[PDB]
Amino acid sequence: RTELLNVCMNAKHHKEKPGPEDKLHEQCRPWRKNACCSTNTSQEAHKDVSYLYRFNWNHCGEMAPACKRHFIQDTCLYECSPNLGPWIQQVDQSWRKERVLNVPLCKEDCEQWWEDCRTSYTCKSNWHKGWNWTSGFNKCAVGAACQPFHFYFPTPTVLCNEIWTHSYKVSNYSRGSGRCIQMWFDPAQGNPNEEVARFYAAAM
Ligand SMILES: *[C@@H]1O[C@H](CO)[C@@H](O)[C@H](O)[C@H]1NC(C)=O
Ligand SMILES: *[C@@H]1O[C@H](CO)[C@@H](O)[C@H](O)[C@H]1NC(C)=O
Ligand SMILES: *[C@@H]1O[C@H](CO)[C@@H](O)[C@H](O)[C@H]1NC(C)=O
Ligand SMILES: [Ca+2]
Repeated sequence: RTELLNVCMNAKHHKEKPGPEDKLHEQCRPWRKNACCSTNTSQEAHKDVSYLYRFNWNHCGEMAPACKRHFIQDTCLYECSPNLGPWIQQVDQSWRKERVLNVPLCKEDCEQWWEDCRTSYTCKSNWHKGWNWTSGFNKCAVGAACQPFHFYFPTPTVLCNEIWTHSYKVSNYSRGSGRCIQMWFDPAQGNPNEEVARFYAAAM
């Protein structure tokens, strides 16, 4: 555990520095200029490990567009943020890229994600493991009943903390405090997570 600021973990589980965003992640607009989902300077083998065109958000029927928007933000933060270094667990190489633990997600990001997913459906509370991937995309395992989102995630805390097995630990702090990570931002007005990484690098 060395470099914590402006750093990435790639799909081969080596640390790397960020760079200009790649074409696959074009919709991840906040990270266009400085991203861990970056172009490569060498002829590294091309294999997309992104969830953007891989994960089946509609495993229990149509996910409401408002819910999907949060999942896009979530995916973009995980795949592109160069400000998660303080939470990277380097011994764990079992995720598609970095394993992060207890990232202090801003209160608003979590509560509104939970609200906006009220009318969507899912079949499990931990989305990292346990899917049936034989069709190429993930489907619910046999016996895993589709239910309203709040059946499996009864509070915002349960959603944000459990969905990716403690990747997030929702904060009591809110946006603008410099003490929590937000899932999206306007880049022309500045990346607020840079300050947040600095704060926790000094504490962790
Ligand atoms: C660049 O290399 C990385 C690391 O292997 C890989 O994940 C990515 O798919 C490559 N980029 C392209 C252009 O596919
Ligand atoms: C996975 O899905 C396929 C059908 O696409 C099915 O044959 C198989 O039994 C499923 N396995 C589980 C564990 O649900
Ligand atoms: C959250 O809890 C921490 C630790 O107890 C405390 O320092 C801080 O004042 C709290 N922040 C808010 C916004 O409640
Ligand atoms: Ca960021």
